[PDB]
Amino acid sequence: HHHHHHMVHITLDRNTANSWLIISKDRRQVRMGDTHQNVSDNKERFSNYPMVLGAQRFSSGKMYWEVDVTQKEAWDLGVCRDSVQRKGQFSLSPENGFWTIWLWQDSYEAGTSPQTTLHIQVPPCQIGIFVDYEAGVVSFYNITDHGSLIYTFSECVFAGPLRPFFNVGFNYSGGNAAPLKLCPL
Ligand SMILES: CC(C)C(=O)Nc1cccc(C(N)=O)c1
Repeated sequence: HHHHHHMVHITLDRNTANSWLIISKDRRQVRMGDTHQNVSDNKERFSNYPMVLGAQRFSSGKMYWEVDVTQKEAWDLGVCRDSVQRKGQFSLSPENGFWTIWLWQDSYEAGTSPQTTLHIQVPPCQIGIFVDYEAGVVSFYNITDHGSLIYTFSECVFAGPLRPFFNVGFNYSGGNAAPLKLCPL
């Protein structure tokens, strides 16, 4: 792909984080802690899942960023509306304001309703995410496989400002402790 010149510097918003997440000083990495991280509760925090938002809000233009997923067993990545539900149980779908892909149990899937099987021959260590606000497009790229396309959501109805979206996943297995990292430009 040729989207690299739309690169944006994403940072994580501590206030939106599930209370078990540990965000690095530079706000560029996040991992699951083994306990509550001693923060107060607030209406922005995702309560049920290990999720956090980027601080940046997008309402126009073309944006690109990259995320490192090395050695993780489970994660979700993409964008979401600023006004997505934070509390309780919900599914990741465009109807609920999410445009995402994930890894779960050795398979990759796009967060459509119902979910769509992805076809990835080279398991990615870094994911590229491209948003074209005006066109209504969110695309995902396999940086480990020379930028090959993973999935395109088209005809997106964003219906609000967008934020970068992250889920580090649970670590019930002891094999999913590794962080998500925002990769340098
Ligand atoms: C920051 C203060 C003013 C607040 O709102 N707290 C709070 C904490 C947990 C749940 C809720 C809630 N869901 O009402 C509200």
